[PDB]
Amino acid sequence: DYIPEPMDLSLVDLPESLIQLSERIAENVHEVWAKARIDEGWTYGEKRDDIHKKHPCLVPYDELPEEEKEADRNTAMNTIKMVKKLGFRIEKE
Amino acid sequence: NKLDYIPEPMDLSLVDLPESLIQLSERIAENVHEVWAKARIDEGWTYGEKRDDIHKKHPCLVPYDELPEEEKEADRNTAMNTIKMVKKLGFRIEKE
Repeated sequence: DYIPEPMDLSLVDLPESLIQLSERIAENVHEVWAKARIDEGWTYGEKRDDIHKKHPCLVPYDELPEEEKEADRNTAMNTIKMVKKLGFRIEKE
Repeated sequence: NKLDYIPEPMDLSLVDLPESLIQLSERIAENVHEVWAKARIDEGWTYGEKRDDIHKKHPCLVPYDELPEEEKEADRNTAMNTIKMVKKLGFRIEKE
């Protein structure tokens, strides 16, 4: 049934000062996520396992494969781009 | 080996976003879902009632509006916590 049709955001221009911060944003979004899982019993596991509550990404953000770091930064940049697209101004103070 | 991983996220509890932006968190989180979904489908993941990594079956591979509301809340929060961090790092966010 399901064909996802995301919004085209490729022509949204964010401030360069903000894009240089992708890493920092992505890291904190990662740490929040980690705290939630740790506080529900999740621990590190070489392979992801829902029943024994393991997960290979329950590591410090810098210890993540850059694959996943890339994913995180792009999630954040797309999140912020939707915001500019919805009629909001983003400017450095 | 007993240095272990203590997450310590930034304290965003005092960051105030514009209300009209919070009112839109559903729309933002939906489009993040459309992107994650389109990504997974393009590498063969499909829907299944329970999650399985061997056949690439995931229960959230559904239209956003049909997600269980616990998942929707998660999404809205990631999105508002993402842009709170943008405010905290010293960027102004106003409606146009």
